[PDB]
Amino acid sequence: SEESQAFQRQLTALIGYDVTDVSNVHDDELEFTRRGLVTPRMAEVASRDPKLYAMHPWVTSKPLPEYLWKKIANNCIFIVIHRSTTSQTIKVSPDDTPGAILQSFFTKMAKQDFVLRVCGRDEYLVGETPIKNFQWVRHCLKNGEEIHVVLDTPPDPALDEVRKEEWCDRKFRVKIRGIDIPVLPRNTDLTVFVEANIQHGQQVLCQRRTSPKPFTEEVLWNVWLEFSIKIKDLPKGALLNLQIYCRLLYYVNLLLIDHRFLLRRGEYVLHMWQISGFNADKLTSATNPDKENSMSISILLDNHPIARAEMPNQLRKQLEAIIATDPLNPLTAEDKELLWHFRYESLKHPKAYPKLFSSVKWGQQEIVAKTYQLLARREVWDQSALDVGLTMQLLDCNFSDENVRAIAVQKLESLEDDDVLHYLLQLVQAVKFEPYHDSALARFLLKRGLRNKRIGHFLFWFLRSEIAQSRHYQQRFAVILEAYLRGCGTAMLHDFTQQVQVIEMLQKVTLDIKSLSAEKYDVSSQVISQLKQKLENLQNSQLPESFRVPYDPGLKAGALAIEKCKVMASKKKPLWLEFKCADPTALSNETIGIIFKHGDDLRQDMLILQILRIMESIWETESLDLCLLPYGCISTGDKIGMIEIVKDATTIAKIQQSTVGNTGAFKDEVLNHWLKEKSPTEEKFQAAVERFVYSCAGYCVATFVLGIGDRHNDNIMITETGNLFHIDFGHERVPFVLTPDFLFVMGTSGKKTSPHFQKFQDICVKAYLALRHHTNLLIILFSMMLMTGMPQLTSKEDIEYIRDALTVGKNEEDAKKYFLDQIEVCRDKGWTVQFNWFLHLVL
Ligand SMILES: COc1cc(-c2ccc3nc(NC(C)=O)sc3c2)cnc1OC
Repeated sequence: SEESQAFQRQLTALIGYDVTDVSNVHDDELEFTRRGLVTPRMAEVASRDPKLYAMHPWVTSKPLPEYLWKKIANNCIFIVIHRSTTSQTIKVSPDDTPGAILQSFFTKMAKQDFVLRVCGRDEYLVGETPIKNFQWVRHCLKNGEEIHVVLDTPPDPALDEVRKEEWCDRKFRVKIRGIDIPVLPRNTDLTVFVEANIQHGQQVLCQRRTSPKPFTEEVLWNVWLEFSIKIKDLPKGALLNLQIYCRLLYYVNLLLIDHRFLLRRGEYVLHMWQISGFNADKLTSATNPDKENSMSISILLDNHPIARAEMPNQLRKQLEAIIATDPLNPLTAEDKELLWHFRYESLKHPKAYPKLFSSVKWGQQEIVAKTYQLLARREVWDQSALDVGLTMQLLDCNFSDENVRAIAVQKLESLEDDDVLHYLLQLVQAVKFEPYHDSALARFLLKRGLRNKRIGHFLFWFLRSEIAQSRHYQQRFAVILEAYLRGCGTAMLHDFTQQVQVIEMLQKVTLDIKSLSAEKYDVSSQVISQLKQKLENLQNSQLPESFRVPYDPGLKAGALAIEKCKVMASKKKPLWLEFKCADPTALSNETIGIIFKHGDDLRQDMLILQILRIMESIWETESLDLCLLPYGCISTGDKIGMIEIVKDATTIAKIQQSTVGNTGAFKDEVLNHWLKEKSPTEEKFQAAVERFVYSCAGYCVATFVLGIGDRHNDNIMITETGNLFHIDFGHERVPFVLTPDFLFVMGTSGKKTSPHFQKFQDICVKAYLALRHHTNLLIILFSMMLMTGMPQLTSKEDIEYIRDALTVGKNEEDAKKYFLDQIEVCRDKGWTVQFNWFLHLVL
């Protein structure tokens, strides 16, 4: 039970979906999975160290990079320590442990055990880890900032308390009985039929259609569709995909083999998703909840159980070629038979695996069988160094096999949380391609999140984002999330509860404002009054005292700085909100500034940011830094989220709007002066020029590779201190934005050259060829990003942009060249397509 039922309500309300509901299910897979996961939760709950769990020390084994060693010119590092306006700086060796450092502190002073928190944050410096390898530290040094730690006592683990828990040879066939809707779309008498497909990870195996019939609110074939595949020859996670044409109006899927390895049997009335008007919402096993409006379709099943010599020379080359080839390059039948026949060779190359395991006739009993024995002798794969790109490839929509996928997930287990985080989003998305609810991957995220509060935090938001936005996959995710919450332990279950109230409260307001200035560019006086009055309404009796900032979970936001809050001047109407730092131990009066937007799909924005981070970290692997600024952004509901405000930055646009703010002339020298005026010391200035030349370079390359490079002035921003950065990626061409205003700071003005520009093209090209060394990773993350992040897309041409862009199948000369040209286009045009934004106002 009873006090165990409030807890359940608490969950659901934390989740945004009632997983005890059963009305949109035609079997128990979810309930079963909810049970399946108790053990792996308990298992990970039990084996987590209380004191390290409660402090979630954020840390990396990666070597410290060259450019940050450069920043320590004394093999020694200063650490200001504090106890209550009593402090001292300490010189400390890059290899020192915290406890160690405690030794030499106790030593210094007085002439039991406390811990080193970061002033202002919920961030601790604990564990047998050398300080060089704590993230916060590395970050401080990047930014030429000091390090301010306060001494306090560890947090009682009691607060992490988890609640007590108390838990044949026949050909295949299917009766298409008929279909129904209530109300008809376009209305004039068109024609309609049912296509039933037998799928295995978008491999289609067999396919049948019905004779067509007049599209009416009821259509009744009562036919057997006898497929050529044998009951036995079916493989696990084979989907019965059923689709409706006239062309494609609806689709819906049924797993032909249930979670219990049971051939599926009986009557089914399925409610079908309509088309928007390929992608992962197509693959789902979920039925459309909205019974009242959806097209449906009745069907029937009753058909029980089921559960090396020397290779030639020139073929080895044919093979090696195939193998050593981008993920999107598709395999000729001749290819596929080659991979298969020389499967034992093919097994010595980890880069093969994707290609190889998609050269499998998964519609044959005897072959899969072999494939499994093929997985048996895993020596080379087990042993191989983790290749995330490789690993990832094997969790996309192209692989349904439970045990192909599982070896990928094996590989991930060897990730440290550091990296778990880089890929966390993509991996969560990748659940969409799991045939079953309960999957290895799902189990792994569950683990990794319960292990480490950082990961858990981000896991929560990621799953909540999706659950709240997608009907196709909310059910499955919600089962996973509940699982997490159950193990995360009340500390957090409060924290999230806190966090969820606020963003619910705030979105409330956010939308009520779009009401009041419809489009009208301007924002009426009245508007700001009301924003102010409501946030006052909110704070005074309803808002929490404070709460973690979801994009940056170490930050406890306090009260609102109402004065500084406002509605942005959008066609949308986002919120510029600012909060006080609830930590009194914090060094600043600076606020936490967060934007709330409705009307953009932030999941795209999120995805991109996360790739940007991935890139920054690739560049870390060549001791390169490009000063990207991937501010925090988090989806929270339907077309709505939050976003980090980056302090002290304006809009390339506005820097024009200032002097002129014309309907739209454009000037070149203006940029540089802006900096001067924001550079109290010329030398600092040159730093802006420094920071800029990188950030510019950084964004130049990345943005191109994603082909989100032709953007407007308004959607690029720069910090007072030189850090340029794009924003807002839900929103003749030009490959990327390299205006002459930029180049005047690089020491050039329309077709010459200069000290910093040589450097710019130098960095650019380093940065470029460096990403090409991780081509497959990007392709695969992009490819997925598109399949899970977007509307509809072409499973060729959309994706195939990026291979042309990374200049696949090229040596590093051809390419560096390729890129250099892509600069010289931006000088042919200068202002041209920039100008062009305005103009189309009427075209
Ligand atoms: C208009 O909403 C968006 C805003 C931003 C965005 C991101 C960071 C940011 N930082 C800013 N700083 C200042 C001082 O104005 S202003 C600002 C705006 C990024 N994406 C969006 O769309 C999803």
